[PDB]
Amino acid sequence: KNIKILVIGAGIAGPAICYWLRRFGFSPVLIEKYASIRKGGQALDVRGIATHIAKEMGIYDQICGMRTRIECGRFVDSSGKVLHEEHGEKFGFRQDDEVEIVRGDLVEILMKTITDIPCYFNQSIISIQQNSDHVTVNFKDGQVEHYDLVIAADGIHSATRRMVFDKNEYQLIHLGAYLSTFTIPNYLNLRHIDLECEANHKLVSINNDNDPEIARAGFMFLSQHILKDIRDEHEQKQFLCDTFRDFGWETQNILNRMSESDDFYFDAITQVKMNSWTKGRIALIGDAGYCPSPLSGQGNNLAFVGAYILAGELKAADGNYMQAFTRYNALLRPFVDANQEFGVWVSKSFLVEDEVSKEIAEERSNRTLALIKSVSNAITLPQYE
Amino acid sequence: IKILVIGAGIAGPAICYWLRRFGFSPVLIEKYASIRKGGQALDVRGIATHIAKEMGIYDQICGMRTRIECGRFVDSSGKVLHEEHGQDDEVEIVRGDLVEILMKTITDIPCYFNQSIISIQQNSDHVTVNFKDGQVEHYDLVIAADGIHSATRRMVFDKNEYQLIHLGAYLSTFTIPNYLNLRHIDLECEANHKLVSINNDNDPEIARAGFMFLSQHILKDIRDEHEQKQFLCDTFRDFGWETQNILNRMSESDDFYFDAITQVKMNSWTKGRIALIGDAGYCPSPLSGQGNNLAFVGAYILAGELKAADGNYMQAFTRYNALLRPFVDANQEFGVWVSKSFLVEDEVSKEIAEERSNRTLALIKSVSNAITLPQYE
Amino acid sequence: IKILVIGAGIAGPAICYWLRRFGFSPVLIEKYASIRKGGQALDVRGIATHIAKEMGIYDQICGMRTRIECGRFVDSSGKVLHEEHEVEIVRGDLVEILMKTITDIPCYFNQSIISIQQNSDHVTVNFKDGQVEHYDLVIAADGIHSATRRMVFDKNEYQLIHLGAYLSTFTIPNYLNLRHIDLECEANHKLVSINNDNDPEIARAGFMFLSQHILKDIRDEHEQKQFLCDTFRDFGWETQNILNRMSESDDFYFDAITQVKMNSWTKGRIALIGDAGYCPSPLSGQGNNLAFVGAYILAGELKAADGNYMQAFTRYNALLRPFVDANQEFGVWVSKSFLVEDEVSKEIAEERSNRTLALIKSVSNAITLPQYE
Amino acid sequence: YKNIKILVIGAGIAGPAICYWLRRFGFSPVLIEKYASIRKGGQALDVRGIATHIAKEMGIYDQICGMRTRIECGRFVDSSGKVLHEEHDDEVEIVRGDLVEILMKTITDIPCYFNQSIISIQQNSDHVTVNFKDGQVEHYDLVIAADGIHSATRRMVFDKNEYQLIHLGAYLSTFTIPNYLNLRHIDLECEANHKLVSINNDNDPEIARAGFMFLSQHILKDIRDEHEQKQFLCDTFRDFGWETQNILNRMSESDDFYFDAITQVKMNSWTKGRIALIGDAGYCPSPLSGQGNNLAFVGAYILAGELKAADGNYMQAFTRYNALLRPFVDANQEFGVWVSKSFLVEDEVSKEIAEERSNRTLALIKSVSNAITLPQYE
Ligand SMILES: Cc1cc2nc3c(=O)[nH]c(=O)nc-3n(C[C@H](O)[C@H](O)[C@H](O)COP(=O)(O)OP(=O)(O)OC[C@H]3O[C@@H](n4cnc5c(N)ncnc54)[C@H](O)[C@@H]3O)c2cc1C
Ligand SMILES: Cc1cc2nc3c(=O)[nH]c(=O)nc-3n(C[C@H](O)[C@H](O)[C@H](O)COP(=O)(O)OP(=O)(O)OC[C@H]3O[C@@H](n4cnc5c(N)ncnc54)[C@H](O)[C@@H]3O)c2cc1C
Ligand SMILES: Cc1cc2nc3c(=O)[nH]c(=O)nc-3n(C[C@H](O)[C@H](O)[C@H](O)COP(=O)(O)OP(=O)(O)OC[C@H]3O[C@@H](n4cnc5c(N)ncnc54)[C@H](O)[C@@H]3O)c2cc1C
Ligand SMILES: Cc1cc2nc3c(=O)[nH]c(=O)nc-3n(C[C@H](O)[C@H](O)[C@H](O)COP(=O)(O)OP(=O)(O)OC[C@H]3O[C@@H](n4cnc5c(N)ncnc54)[C@H](O)[C@@H]3O)c2cc1C
Repeated sequence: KNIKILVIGAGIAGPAICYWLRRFGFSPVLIEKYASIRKGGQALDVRGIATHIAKEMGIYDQICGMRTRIECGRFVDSSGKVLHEEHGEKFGFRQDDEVEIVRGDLVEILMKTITDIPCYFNQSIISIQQNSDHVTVNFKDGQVEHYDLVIAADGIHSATRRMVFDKNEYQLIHLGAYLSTFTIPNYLNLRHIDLECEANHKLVSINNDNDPEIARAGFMFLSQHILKDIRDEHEQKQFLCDTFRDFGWETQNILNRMSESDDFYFDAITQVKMNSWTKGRIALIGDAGYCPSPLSGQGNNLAFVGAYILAGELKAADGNYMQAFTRYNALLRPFVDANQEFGVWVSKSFLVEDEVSKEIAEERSNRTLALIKSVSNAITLPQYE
Repeated sequence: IKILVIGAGIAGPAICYWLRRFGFSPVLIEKYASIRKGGQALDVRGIATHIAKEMGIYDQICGMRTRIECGRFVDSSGKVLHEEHGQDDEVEIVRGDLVEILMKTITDIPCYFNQSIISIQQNSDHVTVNFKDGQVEHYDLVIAADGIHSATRRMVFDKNEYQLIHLGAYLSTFTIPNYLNLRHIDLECEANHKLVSINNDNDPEIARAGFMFLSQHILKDIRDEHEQKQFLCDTFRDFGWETQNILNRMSESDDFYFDAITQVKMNSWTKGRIALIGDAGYCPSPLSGQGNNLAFVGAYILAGELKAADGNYMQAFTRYNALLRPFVDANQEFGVWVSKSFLVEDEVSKEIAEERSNRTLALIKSVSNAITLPQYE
Repeated sequence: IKILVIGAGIAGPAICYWLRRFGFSPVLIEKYASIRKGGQALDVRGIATHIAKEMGIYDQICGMRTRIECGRFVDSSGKVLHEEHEVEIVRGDLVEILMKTITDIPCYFNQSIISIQQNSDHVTVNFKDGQVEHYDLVIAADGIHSATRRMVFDKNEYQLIHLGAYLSTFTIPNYLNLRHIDLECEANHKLVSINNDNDPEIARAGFMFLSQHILKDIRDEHEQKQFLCDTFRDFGWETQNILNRMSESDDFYFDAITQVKMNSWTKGRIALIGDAGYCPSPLSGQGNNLAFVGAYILAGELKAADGNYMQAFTRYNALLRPFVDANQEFGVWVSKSFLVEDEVSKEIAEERSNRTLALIKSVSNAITLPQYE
Repeated sequence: YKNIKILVIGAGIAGPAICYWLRRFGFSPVLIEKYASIRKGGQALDVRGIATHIAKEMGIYDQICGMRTRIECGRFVDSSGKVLHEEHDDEVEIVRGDLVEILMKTITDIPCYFNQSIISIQQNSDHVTVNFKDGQVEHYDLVIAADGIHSATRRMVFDKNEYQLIHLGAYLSTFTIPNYLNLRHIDLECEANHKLVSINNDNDPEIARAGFMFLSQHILKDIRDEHEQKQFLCDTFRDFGWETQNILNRMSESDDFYFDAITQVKMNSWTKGRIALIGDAGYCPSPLSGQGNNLAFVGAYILAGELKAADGNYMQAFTRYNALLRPFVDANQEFGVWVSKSFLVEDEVSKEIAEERSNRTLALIKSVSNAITLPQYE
């Protein structure tokens, strides 16, 4: 199985499928557009059947070792006055094998699992073509490589999806919200605490977990505005500075340190709707194919499942990408629908701030806990040895 | 450090192993669709046996050694003139079997067949390679191990910088069905500056034919197999003996090989980020009997000098050329020394012939140990 | 988990590899001072060939396979009568490969167990040098004459069956200058062979004969050679030249063709594998293949039981019973006509041989191997 | 590889450390522990000097950094609880228990038998006879003791003429209790009358670690009798005040009680035949040196390395081991004595003088921690 396979994107789906592809006898090559591993991102939750895959890969103990250590959580008003304080109650109500871990720590654990897999950074594809025999990949530095299969794991803004799929074959659905997170110097000397302030359909957060020198800032807000270019960091940062102008609290102290952050992340809360995630010798995995959006809390787990099934089906098809890709599209269909529908469900209430009572709030919260456990296990994983 | 190695013969695979063991990540290509296993018996000799032991393949090679029990020199009619019945100085092993052993040591290294380069450029930062299938790849280093007719040397070095010297003789060998039911025996017939051999060793169904003759003729296109075979037939048109029985089975052969006995002469074997190893740089010719050994030493030293220099190819390449020079000269000079009498068939005393044979065996023994290997641990 | 494997033959090394591959840390002991590489050509066949593949030695076994190119049957005066022109490998070569596969497993030599006891917690093993060790499990692979079987199992729980024949084989210098040939001479229900495979300096001699006699002490080497010389006193041909060179041979082997019949091969925390539990005898040609399967299944069942030997040993006996019966019975089937020399033509003999080839292939695949990762 | 039968006694720091390096070098050791589970007691330790390089080559440095102590505030208080002072080179501070855990996770491929202990040892020129508590008799090519200051193996193998235990005039005790004060990432300490009482919390919010250190020339009738230890500790702190009675009341709820005199082991050599002492069993530099764990690191490294360098020839290996460690043991043991000249002496001095003594202590331990150049065994 010396089949040439290209995997685009050193995020979560990308590194995960590289491990499984190698474990099943294939020889993948991994590329990343940025000069180094992007370890940004808020805390993620490895949950449901994804924990089972994590245990199979042999990383579940590492993930448990690098789990979030926040000891206290405070919601405050714009004056800093405490309204609600928690000390870990949130984690009790949740699923059993769920583990919360900062995204970059999870990516680092995944990158250590594929140290024997080639990985080239600062590598950008400019165009892709394919025929019955091979895929042609053209790189910005002048290289032209031929591959038997190409797998895209470059995120919801997948440039591969745009180079391979027509506009009539994929739809991006805006859920009326935006998310941003970045690390800054811990100017508040916070220790194992998360502070959040919600007002006027906006949320501002700042936390400290392990590194006492660094704090992670977070912004979430409702909006239907669309950027001229969702990939222009300068427009992203200006839009964030304008929406949170006059919010008060620690917003300006946070945004003033935004320029010295090395892990900036900003995106719209969006979903990718496709009838198929494969075209010829090219397959999409993770957010590139079926992003459930941050509001589902399931993007990383769907990345895990999609990587395992695609690599497994290729093993079961003895390299017949025609059959594997077809089974891949079918097996993941119910799981994608459950998770994406859950995400839309959450968006109906997210930051709405409708004047509801504790009864209404507790019912939505408990129904979210039940709904997310069923969704996280909405599929039974096959076996491939 | 991305490294391309060109040619899956002896030098190529062997340097892939030594680059991998020293930490590098080589990639190998081969022009032909499958590994080429043709060739006559070769000898792993001298300091090259030490390299083989360090590679962990010495026992395997010994296990695959030739097992010819009898060697008969015969006249054109079949009458036996001379008969013979024949160490860690030397292990004789058919070329194909040694190639197989080398390949099995680099199963973790990617090897791409039916792949050949049409253009090669380099700057101070990388080498750019354009392949026949339209691919373009950048490499930190390119090591050419594509043999005497190396296209890489032709595209990188000017006509001024290399010279191919014809030693006035030709070689051809191929396997045919063992129609004579030979068993661990080699039959040879020499006459009129020509030699015809046929042997059976390890596969009872297969016999290996061999032709060697003196000639100062040069083919119009040495790459044309049709010309090669036509020239071979014209040269042995009426040699007699089993010549026709052998040539008529040539079309059934899967491993036909034919070439002139040639040496490659260069003052340096490197240019920028591109280095040559094996026959592509310093072919000692079949008449030296040391090509594969000089390929082992060339691979081991080049990989080691890249390790000792921490990837500074400038340092490693200069060290490479210097350390290899005395070993190349001794082996090429021995090759030419052999060609002075090869198939000349001068009327000499049986004592003289025996004496020149003793001197040849003594000379190759010393030549095969002409340098001390550096240690790279 | 402390696990003791007794015997560095074929079954022993095989189960050590598998136990290690499944997470255990076995220890291997051997009665003799060094590994015993004696023996004639054996055949890896049937499901055993798949286990060899999963162990990563199949190609190694192929590389060291036999290379005999001609077989001649000859009369006592040297005149040829007949001439002829899955992997066959000499026992010593296969034992080499298996020992290379367990370089991470300790092997202590010159070790002899003298007493064995067990309770529901551990097995206690007494050694001749005075050591006393407790083990969670003890696995016996000490061959047909298993001292462990005799110490653990009552005389009514096992039966030794003599198949009425003997076998001896040893390597001597190649004084005849044989090259890749096997010369055999059959007469009076006795067979004498001498072959040369690869090493041109050595020839391997073989002796086989029918007999109902039993030795006073089957492990006494002097009585073995006396019985051998008396049996071939006036056979003629090369018997004297071969037997006169026994003293310079370093790998003398002699044994009776025997089987071991048991209803169960485990007792508490002790398990038998290989010839010690279900020896099918040389006439079956499946001893080494039965060693492979026993080692594979026993280790696998232990892994699946997460160390619970009660479940593993129960499944070990259950899964192996069909395979053992077929191979043991196949061996008895061969003995009824082995060296008997019935009055039939060569078309009948070659007909029986064709039946044997079909039968042995079915028997060598007479079970389906479970999977354990 | 090597399949020499090697027994390593003691699952602390030196023991697990040497099991790793022996296996890395081609050996197959076996580990035993007297107690039924791994002992994770003890105060914070410092991985320092050349011991940091050994930890890096073991691939545990980041794990050690990951579990580094994270006390945010340190308050020194009087017997009434009033705060008198509040505090806010590749070396890492880490609780001893967490370092033992890490080390046991680097030897997961080596057998480790708990509730195992030796009753007697014999040896001849061919093997060592180790007789076990559960009735086993085993022969070993090499036996390596890492069973601590009161090494039962040393007392079985070495005569009282070959080792000397030096009392440095002080005693130490530490044990975990329920965090009845509800402390978080803080260390509370109180010193008076040549006694020091501490109580802190770092990671487990339900558990606090108590500390006791005092000066005394008294010697226990039997140093291994816990009852005499605690009776001595309670009588020493009878009228101390502060939290001493609260802490010592919760002693019976502790699972990791540690009590010991601050002592050193003085031997001319650390080997006899096929038996070798490593760690505190041979050259314990005392807690006042702050180097026991690091000396255990270097001892395990050099003994294992010299055995590989001599291809299992214990005669040659034991000779290099004794010679090479001598200068390092000398500097660390001497530094521990030097600390004891001022430890808890409480001399009337300026805060400039006390500061100067601390600066000198830090500069000295820096050099003592790098007092030898490590050999390379590749
Ligand atoms: C830096 C970062 C921070 C994030 N933070 C959050 C967060 O706080 N909350 C949340 O819910 N989700 C976040 N996400 C998204 C989250 O990772 C995904 O929703 C999901 O968990 C994993 O999906 P994925 O691995 O398929 O895609 P991603 O995690 O988005 O990974 C895609 C990877 O491909 C790389 N890439 C993109 N384009 C190219 C290209 N042309 N060539 C090569 N490589 C390319 C990207 O740099 C990235 O490393 C973040 C993603 C990133 C990259
Ligand atoms: C099929 C064959 C048979 C031979 N038979 C004999 C013999 O009988 N006697 C003798 O003395 N010597 C023989 N030789 C030459 C002998 O192997 C060499 O003299 C020496 O032993 C090894 O040198 P080398 O590995 O550098 O070159 P070679 O052994 O010649 O190996 C060169 C390899 O590079 C490949 N190659 C060539 N051009 C290209 C290209 N443009 N791109 C990619 N790959 C390329 C070739 O297919 C071959 O696999 C033979 C070589 C070959 C290839
Ligand atoms: C030297 C030798 C030569 C053989 N030659 C042939 C042959 O030519 N043809 C044939 O059909 N079969 C032969 N056999 C038997 C053959 O190996 C088996 O039938 C089968 O292939 C493998 O069975 P086994 O590994 O269970 O037992 P064996 O191969 O017999 O191995 C048993 C091992 O246990 C050891 N052992 C015995 N008693 C003790 C003890 N008390 N303590 C510790 N270790 C002990 C033995 O020394 C031996 O190493 C031979 C066996 C041996 C040992
Ligand atoms: C529970 C405990 C707490 C400690 N607390 C401190 C502290 O607060 N401050 C300080 O400076 N030092 C402390 N030490 C000592 C410190 O670990 C050493 O100074 C050094 O760090 C490591 O030396 P070592 O591993 O050689 O010895 P140790 O750390 O003492 O390790 C000895 C090990 O051997 C085991 N053992 C003892 N006798 C036997 C036997 N007969 N059979 C089998 N195993 C046996 C012990 O249970 C222990 O696991 C403590 C040691 C222990 C065991």
